Amino acid sequence: QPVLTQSPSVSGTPGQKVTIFCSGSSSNVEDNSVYWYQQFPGTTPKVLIYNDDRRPSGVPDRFSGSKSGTSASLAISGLRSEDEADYYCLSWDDSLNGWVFGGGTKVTVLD
Amino acid sequence: QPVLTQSPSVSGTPGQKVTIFCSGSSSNVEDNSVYWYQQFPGTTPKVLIYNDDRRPSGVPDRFSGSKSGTSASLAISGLRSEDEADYYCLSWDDSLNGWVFGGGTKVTV
Ligand SMILES: CN1/C(=C/C=C/c2cc[n+](CCCS(=O)(=O)O)c3ccccc23)C(C)(C)c2ccccc21
Repeated sequence: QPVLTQSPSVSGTPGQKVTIFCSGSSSNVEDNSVYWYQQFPGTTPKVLIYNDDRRPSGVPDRFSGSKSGTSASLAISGLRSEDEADYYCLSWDDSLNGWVFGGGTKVTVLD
Repeated sequence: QPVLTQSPSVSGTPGQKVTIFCSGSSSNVEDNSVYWYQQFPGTTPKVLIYNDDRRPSGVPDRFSGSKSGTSASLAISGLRSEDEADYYCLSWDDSLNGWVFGGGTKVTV
């Protein structure tokens, strides 16, 4: 099982602001840099957020990240159809001494 | 076992320029971004290199990374007892559809 907890699936319509969550513990999320990535089926992930809240140049400005204690979050401010994908969080874990991951949150853009 | 190949260890003495190697395949190292991190004992890892050869701000120009074909390397110019950590490469792998890692190169000064 993934050591970090993400809700498996979220829906929304274009334009809606949706935030997804990544819950960990004192020995991971709380403690350590959190990274988020976006994965479409069959292709290489795109890093959306590194070091908790930093957005690479080239990632659309509607994506932002932050960390509140044992919980990290990724906000998508104005969902687009092209945002339908699987979103993962990860960080180092002090107690397992290696990388830990959420199980991914699949975002569906409806209408 | 780690999918990328690294020397399990590499001893050295202050002053000299060491090089850590990381070999993989066309579906990982060649076709994907390589990252390097450094892990001191009981300390959170620091990324020294992203996208093959770029340094995060706050990382001494004295680490450099690069790659050719299916292998990557991190050159540590001008050692220090401070640089005594375990150094790791990683990248996405298209064939496994997942992340792959080197086994780490424990540097000794
Ligand atoms: C540790 N780690 C990872 C780190 C990724 C780090 C960074 C990814 C992208 N940028 C680019 C932003 C600058 S720019 O490109 O906008 O100029 C960075 C910049 C500075 C430091 C780190 C990064 C990934 C790869 C997430 C990963 C995956 C699996 C396990 C571990 C693991």
